[PDB]
Amino acid sequence: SMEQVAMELRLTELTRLLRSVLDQLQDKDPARIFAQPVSLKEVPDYLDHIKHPMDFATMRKRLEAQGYKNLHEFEEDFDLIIDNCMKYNARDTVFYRAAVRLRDQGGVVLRQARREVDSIG
Repeated sequence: SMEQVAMELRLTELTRLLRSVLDQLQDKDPARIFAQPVSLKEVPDYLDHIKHPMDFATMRKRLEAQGYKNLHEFEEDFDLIIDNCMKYNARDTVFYRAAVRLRDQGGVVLRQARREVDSIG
């Protein structure tokens, strides 16, 4: 149907906007702490601690399959990156601190992304 195509075009355009958001957020992680999944070879107990691991590469795979239907879903995954790190790692660590800085800086980007998603529809 033509209605299905129109919904598909909206999903495609959201995907474009989320790709630009994702790029901007990942620039706020210049150390690349959150670039890839925590390795279970290197942190074998990780899944005993963290039930839903997340990282920027995993988000990018989902994004490229047009797997985020709305901004809320995308934000959920970004918050997992931050929140998982702040649980597993202590306050005095470079990891925790990186997460706090990513959260604070990413907040700015996400605030305007929400306006754009609502604005453009």
